[PDB]
Amino acid sequence: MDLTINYKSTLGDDVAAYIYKETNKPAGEWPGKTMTATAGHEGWYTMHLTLDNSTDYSLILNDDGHGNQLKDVTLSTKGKAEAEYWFDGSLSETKPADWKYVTTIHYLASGMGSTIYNYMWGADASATGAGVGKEWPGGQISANADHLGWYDVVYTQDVKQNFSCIFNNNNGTQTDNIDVSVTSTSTELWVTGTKGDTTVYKTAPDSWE
Repeated sequence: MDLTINYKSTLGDDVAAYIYKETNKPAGEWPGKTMTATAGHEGWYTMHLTLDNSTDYSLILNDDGHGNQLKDVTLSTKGKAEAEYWFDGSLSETKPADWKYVTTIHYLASGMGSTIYNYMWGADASATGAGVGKEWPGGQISANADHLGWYDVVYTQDVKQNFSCIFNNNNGTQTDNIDVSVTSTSTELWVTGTKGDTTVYKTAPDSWE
């Protein structure tokens, strides 16, 4: 199942999520997995993970394993297919009011020029983003600053609404239909190839780094 943990830190800007159940350690050895600064929420940090839903797990939030670690809390993951938590003083599964569902999609543009568009349909009427709600070729998107050849589109919705999109160069090259499943308030996807060989990754592929 897909796990997302959002933590409002009281331990500084270097924090990690240590997860365990008996000897099983889904987020790695101590201190576990580093939590990244949450886009659009100052003081918040987020981590994503996959794990076996055969059991529950315990969560120890910590300052990257150094001077401070929180009392362990239980994550009720058993049987679930999807789960997102917010920890602000205490653990909760309730999304705060001001939090949107932000879906980020990276596309590796190759042999199709430096003018890239994203054409999107099926999103909620709260949606904001390059392709909302433009006719073909859609909305023009910018290159990723830290990853060469990649172009980013970000679709922000008030609700957890699945949608579909197509990357293209408005000049004869495009991807196949991409069906996006929103699994958290910060879903991230990577896409490669063009029509006849479009691939969608839920985890950063090797071409990302």
